[PDB]
Amino acid sequence: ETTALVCDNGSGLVKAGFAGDDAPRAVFPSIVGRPRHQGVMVGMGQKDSYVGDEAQSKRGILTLKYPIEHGIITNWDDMEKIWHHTFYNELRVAPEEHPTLLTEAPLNPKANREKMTQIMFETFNVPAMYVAIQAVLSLYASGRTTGIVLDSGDGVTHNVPIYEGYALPHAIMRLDLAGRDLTDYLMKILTERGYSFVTTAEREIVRDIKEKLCYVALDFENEMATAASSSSLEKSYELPDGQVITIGNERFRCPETLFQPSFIGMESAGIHETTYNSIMKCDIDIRKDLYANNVMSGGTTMYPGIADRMQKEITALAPSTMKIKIIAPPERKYSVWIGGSILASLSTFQQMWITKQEYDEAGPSIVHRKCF
Amino acid sequence: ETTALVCDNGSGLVKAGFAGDDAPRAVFPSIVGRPRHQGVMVGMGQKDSYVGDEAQSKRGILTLKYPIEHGIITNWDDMEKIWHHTFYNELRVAPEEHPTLLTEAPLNPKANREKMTQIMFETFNVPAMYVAIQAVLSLYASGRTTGIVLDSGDGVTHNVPIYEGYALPHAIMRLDLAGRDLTDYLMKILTERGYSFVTTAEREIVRDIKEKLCYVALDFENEMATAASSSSLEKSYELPDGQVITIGNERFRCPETLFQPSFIGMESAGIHETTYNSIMKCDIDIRKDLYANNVMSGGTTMYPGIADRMQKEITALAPSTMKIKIIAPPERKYSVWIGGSILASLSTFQQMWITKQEYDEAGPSIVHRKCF
Amino acid sequence: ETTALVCDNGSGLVKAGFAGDDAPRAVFPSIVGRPRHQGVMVGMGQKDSYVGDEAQSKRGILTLKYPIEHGIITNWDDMEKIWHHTFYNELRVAPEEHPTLLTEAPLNPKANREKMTQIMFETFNVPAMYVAIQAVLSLYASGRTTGIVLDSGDGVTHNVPIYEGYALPHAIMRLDLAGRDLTDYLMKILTERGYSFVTTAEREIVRDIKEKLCYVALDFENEMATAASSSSLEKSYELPDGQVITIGNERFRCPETLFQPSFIGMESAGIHETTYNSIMKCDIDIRKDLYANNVMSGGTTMYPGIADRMQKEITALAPSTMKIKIIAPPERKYSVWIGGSILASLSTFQQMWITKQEYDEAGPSIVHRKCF
Amino acid sequence: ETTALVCDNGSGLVKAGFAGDDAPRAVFPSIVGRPRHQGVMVGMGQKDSYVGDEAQSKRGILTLKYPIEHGIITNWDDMEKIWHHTFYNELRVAPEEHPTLLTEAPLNPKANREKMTQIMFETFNVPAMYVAIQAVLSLYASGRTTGIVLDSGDGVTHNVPIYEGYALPHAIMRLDLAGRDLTDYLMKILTERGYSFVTTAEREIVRDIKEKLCYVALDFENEMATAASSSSLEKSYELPDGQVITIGNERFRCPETLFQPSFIGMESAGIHETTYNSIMKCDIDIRKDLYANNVMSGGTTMYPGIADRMQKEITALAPSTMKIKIIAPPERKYSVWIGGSILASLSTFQQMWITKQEYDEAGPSIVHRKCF
Ligand SMILES: Nc1ncnc2c1ncn2[C@@H]1O[C@H](COP(=O)(O)OP(=O)(O)O)[C@@H](O)[C@H]1O
Ligand SMILES: Nc1ncnc2c1ncn2[C@@H]1O[C@H](COP(=O)(O)OP(=O)(O)O)[C@@H](O)[C@H]1O
Ligand SMILES: Nc1ncnc2c1ncn2[C@@H]1O[C@H](COP(=O)(O)OP(=O)(O)O)[C@@H](O)[C@H]1O
Ligand SMILES: Nc1ncnc2c1ncn2[C@@H]1O[C@H](COP(=O)(O)OP(=O)(O)O)[C@@H](O)[C@H]1O
Ligand SMILES: [Mg+2]
Ligand SMILES: [Mg+2]
Ligand SMILES: [Mg+2]
Ligand SMILES: [Mg+2]
Repeated sequence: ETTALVCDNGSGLVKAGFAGDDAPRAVFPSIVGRPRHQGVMVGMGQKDSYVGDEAQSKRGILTLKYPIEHGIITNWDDMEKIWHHTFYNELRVAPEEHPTLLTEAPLNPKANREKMTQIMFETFNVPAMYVAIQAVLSLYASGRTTGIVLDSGDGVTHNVPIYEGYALPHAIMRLDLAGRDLTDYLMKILTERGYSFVTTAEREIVRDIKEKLCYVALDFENEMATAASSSSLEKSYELPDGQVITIGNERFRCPETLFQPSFIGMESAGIHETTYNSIMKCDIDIRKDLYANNVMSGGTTMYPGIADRMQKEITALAPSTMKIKIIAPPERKYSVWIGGSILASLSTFQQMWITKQEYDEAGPSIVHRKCF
Repeated sequence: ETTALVCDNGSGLVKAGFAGDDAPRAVFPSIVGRPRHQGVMVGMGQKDSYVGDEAQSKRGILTLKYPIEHGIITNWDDMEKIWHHTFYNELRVAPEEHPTLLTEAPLNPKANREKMTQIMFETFNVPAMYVAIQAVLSLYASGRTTGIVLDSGDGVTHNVPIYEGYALPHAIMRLDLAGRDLTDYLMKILTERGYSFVTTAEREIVRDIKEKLCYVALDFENEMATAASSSSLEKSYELPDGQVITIGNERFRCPETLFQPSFIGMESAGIHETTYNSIMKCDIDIRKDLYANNVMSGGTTMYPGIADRMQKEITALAPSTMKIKIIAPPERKYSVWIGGSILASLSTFQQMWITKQEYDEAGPSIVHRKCF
Repeated sequence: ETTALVCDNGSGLVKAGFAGDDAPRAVFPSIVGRPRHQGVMVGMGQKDSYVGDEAQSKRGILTLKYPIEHGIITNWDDMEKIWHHTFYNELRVAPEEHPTLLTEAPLNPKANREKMTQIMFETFNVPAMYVAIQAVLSLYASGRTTGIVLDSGDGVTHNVPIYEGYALPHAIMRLDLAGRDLTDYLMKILTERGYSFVTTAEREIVRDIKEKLCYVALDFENEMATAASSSSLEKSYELPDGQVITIGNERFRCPETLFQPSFIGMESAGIHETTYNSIMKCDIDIRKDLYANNVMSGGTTMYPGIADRMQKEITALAPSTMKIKIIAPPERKYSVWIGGSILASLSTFQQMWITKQEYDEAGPSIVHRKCF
Repeated sequence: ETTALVCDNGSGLVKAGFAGDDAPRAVFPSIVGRPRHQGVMVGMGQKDSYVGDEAQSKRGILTLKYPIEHGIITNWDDMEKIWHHTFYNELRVAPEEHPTLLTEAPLNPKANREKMTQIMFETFNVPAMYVAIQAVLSLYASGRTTGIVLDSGDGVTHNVPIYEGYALPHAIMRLDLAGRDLTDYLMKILTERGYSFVTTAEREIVRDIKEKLCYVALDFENEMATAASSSSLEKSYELPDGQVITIGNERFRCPETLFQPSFIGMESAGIHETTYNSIMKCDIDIRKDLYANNVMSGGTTMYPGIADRMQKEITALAPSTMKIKIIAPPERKYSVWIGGSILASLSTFQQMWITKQEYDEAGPSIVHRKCF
């Protein structure tokens, strides 16, 4: 025990590394896949469940299912499997090798974090462990102490404002529109072209289309009228079976959902009015220093041209005299793990762990009160 | 010990300097601010209480509270904090570097001054110290020996008459209507426009509006009828979050309170009948030399057009044959500290100090009888 | 014209009746709902906006929005719609059938009342009309002339002291914490159990949970420790889709906000220190007769066990020698309309109306000065 | 032009009639058959392609092929042939005799509907035409305005929820398991008895077996164990060549696919979890009124004992306190045409047509936006 594990259990992509490094060493999708055909060969009981990286290569014969959705762990036997695969088969370190720094989204059920802690203590027997907040670590990665964080991951999208050290918990805005909800919308708007992706394996193909051809239109209606000259926008993607598909205005109608949540039948406001409505609930004096630091995090905020549309639509709401400046790091996809590597390597933090003794003698309610 | 400290502990703005200078070197608001949110960053026990100048810049996340109100020190742990911040972090001189000349309003409780003295002796260990009267120092600054002093500060407003050297203590008129009481009235008459300032941070924004847009109408009803042509008076102020507000006849209804104390539900007379009623209690011969010298002091008497309204409404009461002349220096805001720099640099005064020895051997009742 | 209309436009629930009756005849929630889906049937332009009672039954496909919030009318086209629905479709009387007695909260913008009057005169053409004060009518319903009124409605909560006939306007304490602000807090503390109500329709379900399962703990910390024996308190509510939910210590953490306004991130004092601080600003002699009559009004003051907690926490502040007695009528929910039925049926009042002639020839500024 | 044509182009059975009638007049299978032998007689070029009813009687020497599959028109020269056979040889009315009301399944490619419209305008020259939705017409036939529609036809099976007028498009669940997919499964499970139907003509014999001997077992495993007493279930069908066959537990293993889509190697859920999962995506308030109206449509939902199994397996999922009631009309096979005869005879609809002028001057994109 000299270094510590930093294991960000994303909603769709598990990242894990060592406290002190500059980038995680174990980045693999958080899937659990079961085989659904008979298996006539002699490999009958041969790996009745694949996890992570293999469950993506052999995904032709597998029903893939995520153990996490919308930040809430819904399948505990698959999450123990994914963890046990991270510690042993990917990081190749014992659990009691180091303390652990897990991460979870804000405003989650009180039972999810307690069950995380119980598993990590009574099944892997970690010496110590601490559960950070995905939106406070995203500032550490940027070396700031003030700003509003839009940490739109893959299962959840949340705004968290933080003045110079002090978080304002009464203004945290959560919203359950994220990357998976855009993949499922791209699966639907693609039928109108003729392509029908239905299975759970085809889902991981539309995810790949989304990550490669989809951009966010700076203005929606102008680009939608530009798609009438139906050649200056269409791109072609090559499926795994050699077939080709051509998507046109589906390139910006998939990520426009984040600004038009009524597309997928949600009565909520875009990520430009859950950031502005969150700044208009902070006290009037810190309102000027939050406009100038909208740090962005999470994978889904990697769409080409999302920082500019945010910066253009917030400035259309905020008073016209002061500065809007979206701070989009180039590595923001890992911006939550990087922060976790920083906070776990600070000397000021080497106290806040929750050790096995302190857990057993204080009950499972000890893990909530460590800073909210 | 060659120079002496002159530390005027105002009711809302602490001023402090060196005996002999021409203007104080340490002018900072007398606030103590506590943080009220959690503070998720590693700065947990990072400055659990801000004082003075910082507690004004970071006032977004702070509950600000004044340790003094109406001249009476109501929170002794905050006043020691503000003093200790004046001596060390602002003047950068040791306490036992010099004697001190404190100041306090007339007719205060007998315990307030005694506790001031006890703190200064047993906690900062000043060599000597003396407590002047805010209304006798305001004449020194003007180089006079006769006149009536209307020292309307921020916590209290008091008239004190003084003939050629001899104060008349039986005519000192105190009144608890001051700058804070006008700020709280501007916070109320502003709702009727729609703007709602409720917090303790917004209080320091309505104070800023008051100090910039508020004037005193020479005649009230005429100006109130002029505000019917609802363009020739309205001004626009820009809040810290870029929003703008437009105040009209609220510009002269906030400081009219001093002449109409029934606005804030007080049964007392304006500052034009607590000066006149104080001259009509002085003996009939000195009554002519007090009309001609109404020196004015204190911050709140900086409203544009207050000297003229005083000079116009007293002359409507006093007998019609003799002169009314309001003497309003251009620097009267510091007129109490300037005087304190004079009286502490006189050779005739270098005796009246109360030294540590003279204090211990005479008890805490030695500090009242040094000239009232 | 023999009887008169009494139409209390609450902040969340419109009540309307006839002057002289014993209880209002038209009590319906003040909502305006728009449809948000396409509407494929032949009912295309079929009721493009529902109001009041229908907009509550069909609230599955509707975005519901209140035209009033915090007593200030923010959407004038919806308020005309709700009025026009009260007069014609609910009371079934013409507007010029009778004069009207509207009601509004104290310390509102000067434009809200003027626009109310302009609408009622130039769009419904009422013969006469008068705007009372929600806290002076709540005494008429009780047959008193002395007492302090805590009229905590659904948009605003205000204390108003009244000695024998004479109101003390310099002590009226307003506070913007009310029923809607508690519903939005119950929407937040319920996520920690797992239930996520996000829409505007689910808001009217958490309102129903609040009105049925929420009580006010006589002592907070004792009950919060009693909720550790996590069976003796939990209740079960059945949602409209047959699902069941179980709320435990959320039953008294929702209405505790009124005594702990820092829960929802407000820097103000509970309704036990905005009543006490309002009595300590009335003159020392009437201070004894206001302690003995804390009449309570408004809907939100119907929580089981709120009168006892008020009576127990004020008595912990007021001097220990005299009587505290909270007067909580059993019908206080309508206590403001009942009073309006009394004052509009008095012979002494049949003068104070503002008739169309008196309005046009005196301008829209005639409606403020009728008793404040 | 006084009446209008209502031509439901099913996926396997074309129905066509007149707007206003009570039942279609032209119900014929939508097949196109080519001869595949030489034809030695003098009838060389004698009807080189048979359509509809003849292509079923002479199906011994014909290769039969459907021009539609899974709702998508895949062979446009055969679909023009089938239409031209409906208008002229079966209805015996000119195309420009009346406007037309076509029908198509939800979530189809955007090109299929546009090509339908282009053909009907530029090749038959209909005066007007409109394309309804197979699941909104199935309610008109029942005289409802609220309910969920399970319109399992012959090429596609889709659930569509509709509250009182307003469809919820974000919850429409499509699934490509239908009657043809059950015929092809009965062609496979029949080999295990010895009977081998391979041709395209034998397909229309296994379809006939399916329509006559197949029922849906109320409970699967119990009936499958009852088929061990291998006499109480077996039925005997007589092929067209006098041979007889005896099918036993193949009677309920063919339609069980709709509840066990993994039989034909599909990773999807039965029609009891694409209805329940569609109600659990509608808003929580309309969830109670959709449980009580599961109107059923389409041919394949005519299996003896399917309404009871649906009503028994949904009630095992939905909360146990409220009502499940499958509304299965006795004529539901035509329930989509009946509705089309109603909507085309309403006065409220006589506007929504798309006339030739309105088409040419607005382009082929005018036909999508007429209500989705
Ligand atoms: N380059 C990209 N462009 C657009 N979307 C992306 C890109 N990379 C990842 N995504 C989306 O973001 C998700 C990954 O986000 P991530 O931050 O890993 O989520 P989590 O917070 O669960 O870790 C993926 O599911 C994918 O849908
Ligand atoms: N230029 C100005 N115009 C109007 N009011 C002012 C102005 N400057 C200060 N004030 C008011 O006067 C107060 C400062 O008065 P000051 O003399 O410092 O009080 P003290 O006697 O406590 O030192 C401030 O609180 C402010 O409300
Ligand atoms: N029995 C009850 N228990 C608790 N809260 C209630 C109860 N009845 C109503 N409320 C709350 O009070 C509000 C109604 O108060 P009301 O006096 O009608 O407001 P207004 O002053 O706008 O008329 C509702 O919004 C509801 O939240
Ligand atoms: N009585 C029946 N029992 C079982 N299946 C039937 C019955 N009648 C028809 N079918 C099946 O339903 C199909 C006809 O359904 P239909 O509603 O005509 O489809 P479409 O939606 O294309 O019109 C046929 O292909 C047949 O397989
Ligand atoms: Mg993340
Ligand atoms: Mg002063
Ligand atoms: Mg009310
Ligand atoms: Mg059909």
